[PDB]
Amino acid sequence: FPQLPPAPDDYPTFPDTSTWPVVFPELPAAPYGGPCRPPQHTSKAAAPRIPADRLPNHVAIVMDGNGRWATQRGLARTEGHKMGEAVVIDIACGAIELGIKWLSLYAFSTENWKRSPEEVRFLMGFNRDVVRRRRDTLKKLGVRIRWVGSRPRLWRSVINELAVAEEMTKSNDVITINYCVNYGGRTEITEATREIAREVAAGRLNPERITESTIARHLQRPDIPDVDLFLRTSGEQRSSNFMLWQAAYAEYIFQDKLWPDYDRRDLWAACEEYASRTRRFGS
Amino acid sequence: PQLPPAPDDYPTFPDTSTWPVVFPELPAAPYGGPCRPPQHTSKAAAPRIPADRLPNHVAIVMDGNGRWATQRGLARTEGHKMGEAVVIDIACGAIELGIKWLSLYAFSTENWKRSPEEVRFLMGFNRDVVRRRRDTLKKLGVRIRWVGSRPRLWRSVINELAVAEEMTKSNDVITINYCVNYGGRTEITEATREIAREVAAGRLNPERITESTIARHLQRPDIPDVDLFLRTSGEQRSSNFMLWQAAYAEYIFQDKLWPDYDRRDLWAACEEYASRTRRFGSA
Ligand SMILES: C=C(C)CCOP(=O)(O)OP(=O)(O)O
Ligand SMILES: [Cl-]
Repeated sequence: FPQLPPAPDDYPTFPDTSTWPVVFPELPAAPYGGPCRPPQHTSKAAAPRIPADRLPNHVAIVMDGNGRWATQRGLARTEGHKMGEAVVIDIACGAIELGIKWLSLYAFSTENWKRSPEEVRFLMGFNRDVVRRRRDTLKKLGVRIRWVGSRPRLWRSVINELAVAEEMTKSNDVITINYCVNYGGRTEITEATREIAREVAAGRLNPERITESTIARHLQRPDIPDVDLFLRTSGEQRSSNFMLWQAAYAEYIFQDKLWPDYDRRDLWAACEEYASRTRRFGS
Repeated sequence: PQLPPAPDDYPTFPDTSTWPVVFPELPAAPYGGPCRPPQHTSKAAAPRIPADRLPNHVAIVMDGNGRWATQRGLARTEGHKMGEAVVIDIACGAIELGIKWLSLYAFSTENWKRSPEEVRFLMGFNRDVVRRRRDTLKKLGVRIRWVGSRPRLWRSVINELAVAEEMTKSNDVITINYCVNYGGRTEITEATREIAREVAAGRLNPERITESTIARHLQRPDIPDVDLFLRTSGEQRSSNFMLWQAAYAEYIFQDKLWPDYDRRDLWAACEEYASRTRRFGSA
């Protein structure tokens, strides 16, 4: 009954946004290893008690509003993105405290190449750096993290940092984070169709035996479960090609606040709302 | 691009004092062809929304029929009976507003999980509705056709729609995708299968499959992207509807139950759409 209890009062907190990048606190040693308890929120709030059967198994988040948050303050959009890093880690910590098993984060879409070259170059380098900067912490929290996305145009440096993070965390099981970079739902489905086509060309698949499960089995990360709860910040109400196959049956909750203002309490509030609702027939 | 407001003398719809709802006889157009649709009972006129802010394609999940009836001490089938006039009313309103494409979720692949008594009713009802209404739909310049999956669907339903399709194939006021036994994943799977057969026959190189290849092999490849995705009853799910096509759609979730719905609600949803900013990855 799956939440971590309220942390010890003196347990380290996160995030302190008075420095950039944010300092992830040193955590107390654990007597016999295993994953470390994540730092509690600055507010010292505790995760709501929700039965495991009523939790969303898989939460997907479109982390929207970074640039707007910056423009609103008369700053360059890339400054908003910088604040979003601490929020990603805060949300990871809060997902663990709540007992969420799967988290997918929309870091960069196949359509975001439409943004300015300066912004694209920044996001590519930033995602590379964030992964290197945070994967040791993620590992110690028992996070299993890996890349989900498409190869063309994506900086090899980003793929490489996530590949190391993936190898480092492949045996972890507290939570899995799908770090989606150069991700597009239609493209991922297209890539599965291509893999299916190759299998058929090789004679290893009869076209007449292709089902929905065949597609699922040939997606890039076939272990990703259906999305239960699809969250988006900034007041936008669209899925924007995120987890397209996997979120076919997801419930959507749209939260108005901008990603840099978001925190784990906001994740919990959406999960509570999801959990509280009478589950309708056929769901 | 709206029709100008109808004269106060022009016939109205729906008149719910009998069942099924009788569609009124209309006067003749100026040389031309399609009849001007009957105005709403309230005689309300469509809002003036410019072409560049209007949705080209609206998708509607018609939800809440059964709960409407339950609420009133009525068998669920009575709610479906009341929703039938609402479909026509929304068709009339779509034409008034200038919507070019309308997709309606008449029956999902998940709906096989309902009671056999309800499934048998819904099959026979859709059969009869298409038969009863296609002549009117033709006169209004509606191009209507079936979108969906063949296995399990009653042959009579497919046939009535095939007849409606042939009768209205040269109409161009509005296109209605009447989606029966439809599932987004299933539709994509069916495309993948078509592609797999071509690969098996030596006619397609797997390495040449692109997103466009999938689009070209969907059942109805002419259906454009969904701009506005609407669902009634307050439920915030796409439920596998127009899955490929709605990847970048705007979502509007309205609380109204479908038998209570009318064209003014469609227009209100379109006004909300008209001042949302779409980015498609940009900015
Ligand atoms: C996590 C975010 C917000 C980046 C995804 O951009 P999108 O392409 O998915 O979003 P829109 O352009 O439709 O606003
Ligand atoms: Cl329940």
